[PDB]
Amino acid sequence: EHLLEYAPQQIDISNTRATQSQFDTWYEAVQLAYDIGETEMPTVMNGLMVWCIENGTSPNINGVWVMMDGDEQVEYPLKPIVENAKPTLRQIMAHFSDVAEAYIEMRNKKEPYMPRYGLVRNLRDGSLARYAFD
Amino acid sequence: HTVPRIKAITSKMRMPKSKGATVLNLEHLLEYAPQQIDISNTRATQSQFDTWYEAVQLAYDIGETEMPTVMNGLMVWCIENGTSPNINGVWVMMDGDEQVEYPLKPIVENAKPTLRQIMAHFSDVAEAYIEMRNKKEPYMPRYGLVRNLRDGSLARYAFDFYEVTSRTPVRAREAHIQMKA
Amino acid sequence: HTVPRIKAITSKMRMPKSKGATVLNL
Repeated sequence: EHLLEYAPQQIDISNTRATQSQFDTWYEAVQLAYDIGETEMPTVMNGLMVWCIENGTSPNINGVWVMMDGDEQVEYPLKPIVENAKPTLRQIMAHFSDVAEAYIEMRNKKEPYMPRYGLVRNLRDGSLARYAFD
Repeated sequence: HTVPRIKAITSKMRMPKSKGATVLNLEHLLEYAPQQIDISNTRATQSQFDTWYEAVQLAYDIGETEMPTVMNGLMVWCIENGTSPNINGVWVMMDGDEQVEYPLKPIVENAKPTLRQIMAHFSDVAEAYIEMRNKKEPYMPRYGLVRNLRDGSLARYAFDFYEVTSRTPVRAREAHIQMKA
Repeated sequence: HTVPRIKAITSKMRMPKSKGATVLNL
């Protein structure tokens, strides 16, 4: 009587997506590392995935990621993000996979815009670009 | 009577949430559109290019308003001989017929993460320069001559530090693809 | 609006002191 009523979403119980308990830990841990309060970090995470779209999700820990204000680049250390992401950054970043395609398609209607995941692998198509991030 | 139209479906789309609050503000995403090559990783960071610019400036003991002349010939050399030379080497730049030599150790050593990514900042000017010097005599950089690039028009996309942006021609992208020939 | 830049940190650097007075003149 419970199985004929228990229908969970496939992606919620999946293993490719990191657990909701393991995403909150990564969210708060990165929040503590950057010394950025709430109601302001969403701006930082607003540009984290845009960077991760272009440059994949397996970068060097000692590196740095960039986000633009107008024309000036701002830099955030990459060590807290990769180090505090369990089991890995890709699975933690998969929570944004629903928004990434909506963002890529939004920026593909005015000029061609292909993430580097496709350019390196020679993805010779225009419409199939919103499914081309790591 | 009225034909029975199919009830349109609506794909709910899952926001990434954290303790009942979303982690993304959408009024900023619907307005945040950075240039692809600026946030890219193939091009070295603007903060990592200024360091390489000043460091090489200090190493050559050449003041400002004069170094642009030196950098005017650095990329021309780098077009012909790639961007991964020996550190202990030397690069050449001509005044008329006389060659002048600059040590290659400061340039390669102080280039982070690598010389190619630091030199990619000139990739927009290199094709404009190659095309300018290709309209009077055939002029193919050695990156193409070694790999047998059998074309004349597709020569301005044939240097080592060319960055594949979204707007390069498809023929250029494949022309980069074969790599070693 | 303006991107939230990371508050630069400043590594204090410990002078060798002796009875409240430094032993090095910089």
